[PDB]
Amino acid sequence: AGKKVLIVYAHQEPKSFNGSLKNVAVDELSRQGCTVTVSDLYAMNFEPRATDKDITGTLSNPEVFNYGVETHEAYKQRSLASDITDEQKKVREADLVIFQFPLYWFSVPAILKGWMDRVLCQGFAFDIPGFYDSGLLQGKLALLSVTTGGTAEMYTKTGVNGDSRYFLWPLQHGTLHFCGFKVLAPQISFAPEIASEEERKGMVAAWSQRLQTIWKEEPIPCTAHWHFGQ
Amino acid sequence: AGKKVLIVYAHQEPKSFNGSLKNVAVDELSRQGCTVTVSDLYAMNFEPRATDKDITGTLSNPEVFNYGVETHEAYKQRSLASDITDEQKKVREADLVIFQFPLYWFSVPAILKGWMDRVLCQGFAFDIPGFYDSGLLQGKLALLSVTTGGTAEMYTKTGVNGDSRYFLWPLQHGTLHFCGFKVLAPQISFAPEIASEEERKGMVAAWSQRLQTIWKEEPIPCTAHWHFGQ
Ligand SMILES: Cc1cc2nc3c(=O)[nH]c(=O)nc-3n(C[C@H](O)[C@H](O)[C@H](O)COP(=O)(O)OP(=O)(O)OC[C@H]3O[C@@H](n4cnc5c(N)ncnc54)[C@H](O)[C@@H]3O)c2cc1C
Ligand SMILES: Cc1cc2nc3c(=O)[nH]c(=O)nc-3n(C[C@H](O)[C@H](O)[C@H](O)COP(=O)(O)OP(=O)(O)OC[C@H]3O[C@@H](n4cnc5c(N)ncnc54)[C@H](O)[C@@H]3O)c2cc1C
Ligand SMILES: COc1cc(OC)c2c(c1)c(C)cc(=O)n2C
Ligand SMILES: COc1cc(OC)c2c(c1)c(C)cc(=O)n2C
Ligand SMILES: [Zn+2]
Ligand SMILES: [Zn+2]
Repeated sequence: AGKKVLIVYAHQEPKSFNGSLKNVAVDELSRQGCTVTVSDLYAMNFEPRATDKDITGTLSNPEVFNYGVETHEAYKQRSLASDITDEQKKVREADLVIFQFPLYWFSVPAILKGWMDRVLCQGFAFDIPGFYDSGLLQGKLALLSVTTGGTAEMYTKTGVNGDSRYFLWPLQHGTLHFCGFKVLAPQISFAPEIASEEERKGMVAAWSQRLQTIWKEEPIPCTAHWHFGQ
Repeated sequence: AGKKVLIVYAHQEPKSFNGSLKNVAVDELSRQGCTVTVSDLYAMNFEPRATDKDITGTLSNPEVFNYGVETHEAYKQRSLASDITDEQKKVREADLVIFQFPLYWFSVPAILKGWMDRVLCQGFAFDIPGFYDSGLLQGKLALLSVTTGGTAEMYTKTGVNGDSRYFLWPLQHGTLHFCGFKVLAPQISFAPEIASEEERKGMVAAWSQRLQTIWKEEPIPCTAHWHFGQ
C-alpha cells in the first residue's frame, strides 16, 4: 500500500491447497491496504487457445494467419478480444502479479499457459526493442507460487526431477524476465497432498508471513547462472 | 517399412512453415510405407482445459475435486471424456510420436500443453510407481520438432535466450521421459520468419532428409547433463 496486486489463479477447486493459498494472499494483501484483483481462470472458463477469434473486426492478412503479427497489429489498433484486453488492463495496473497454480508437467496448467500466450502479446508485454531487463512490464514484480506433487528431495540437481530452478527457466526467464518483470523468489510449496493437516498450515501460514514483507524483497538475479550454475 | 507414427500438430495456419514441416513428415513417412496419423489440434478445436467435464461418471470425491485423482479413477473405469480416449488410442498404437509446433514462451502452445495435461493421465502414461524409465509408454519414441522466432545464436549458452536445450527440459524430461518414452534428438528450425525463401526450403528439406533415416536413430540420454552440462 499504495500498491496494486493481480493474482492469476489456476485451480479448479476452491477447497484446494491452491485455493487456500490464493485466499490467504487476498486476506493478507487486503489487510495491508493493497488493491487486489483475482483472475480465477477456471471460473472464468478462460480461453486458452491462440486463435483468429482473438482479433475482432478484420485481419491484417486473411489469406495467411500469423498469430504474433495479427495480435501485435491488433494491440496497436485496439482490436483484441475483450477477454484479452480485460486481462491487459489488470496487468497494466498491477505493481505485483502473483501466479498461483499446481505444477502440470513441470510447467503451468494449460489454461494458465493460454493466459500467458494470449495476454502477454507483442506491443503490450514486449517489443523490438524492450525485452529482458528492458521488457515493457519493467517496474513490475512477478512471483510464481507453485505447488507440486513431487517432494523437495526429488527436485534437487541429482534428484529424479532435477533442481526446481530447472523447470522455472521458461516461466521466470523466458516469460516473466522477458516481458520486463523483476522476479521475486518463487514460492514453492512442495508436495502438500502428502503432508499432514498442520504442516500444510505451516506452508499456508508461511506464505501469509512472507506476504507481510513482500514489498521489502529484492528480485532474484534472473540469470542462466541463477537457474543452472554454481 | 512397418511402424506407426502419430504427429501431434499445433499450428493455426495450414500454409505456415509449421504446416510445411508437418506435411513433409506425412509425405516422407507415407513414402516409406509407415502408417501415419495427424492430430491437428486447432482444427479439432481440441479442449485444453483440465476440468471436471473430463470425467463422465460418479466422482470419487464430489466434495473436493482433484483432477489427477478423478482422471486416474476415470481412466481405470473407462469414464474419461471421449476426446481424451481418442488421443490415447492414437498414442497406444504409435511407435513414434512427433510433436510439431512453434515455440510459445519457451514451451508448447497452450492447446498442445492441454493435450499433454489431459491425454497423458495417470494409469495410461504413468503410474506411481511406474515413471521415468518405468513409465507406461516405455518402448515408444518421441521427437519434438520446434520452430522459433529467435535465431540459433540467441539460443546458445552465451546468447540472451540461453541454450536451446534448456527450454527442452520440462518437455523432454519432465513429460516425455517421465511417461517412459525414449526421446529422439529435437528438430529445431530456427527463425524461419527471418530466413530467406531459400533457407526455409532448406530447413523443410533437411527435416525430410532426416526422416529418411529416422528409424536408424538412437535416442538421447535424457539427463540433466545432456540438457545443462557439468
Ligand atoms: C496434469 C497434471 C500434471 C502434473 N504434473 C506435475 C509435475 O510435472 N510435477 C509435479 O511435481 N507434480 C505434477 N502434478 C501434481 C500437481 O502439481 C499437484 O497435485 C498439486 O500441486 C497439488 O496441489 P493442490 O492444490 O491440487 O493440492 P490439494 O490436494 O488441494 O492439497 C492437499 C490437501 O490440502 C488440503 N487443504 C486445502 N487448504 C488447506 C489449508 N488451508 N491448510 C491445510 N490443508 C489444506 C486439500 O483439500 C487436500 O487435502 C501434476 C498434476 C496433474 C493433474
Ligand atoms: C504467443 C507466442 C509466443 C512465442 N514465444 C516464443 C518464444 O518463447 N521463443 C521464440 O523464439 N519464439 C517465440 N514465438 C515466435 C514463434 O515461435 C515463431 O513465430 C514461429 O516459431 C515461426 O513458425 P511459423 O510456422 O509460425 O512461421 P511462418 O511465419 O509460417 O514461416 C515463415 C515463412 O515460411 C513460409 N513457408 C511456409 N512453408 C514454406 C516452405 N515449404 N518453403 C519455404 N517457406 C515456407 C511461411 O509461409 C512464412 O512466410 C512466439 C510467438 C507467439 C505468437
Ligand atoms: C502428471 O502428473 C504427475 C504427478 C506427480 O505426482 C502426483 C508427479 C509428476 C507428474 C512429475 C512429472 C514429477 C513428480 O515428482 N510427481 C510426484
Ligand atoms: C512472445 O513472442 C515471442 C516472439 C519472438 O520472436 C518473434 C521471441 C520470443 C517471444 C522470445 C521469448 C525469445 C525470442 O528470441 N524471440 C525471437
Ligand atoms: Zn532472466
Ligand atoms: Zn530425461
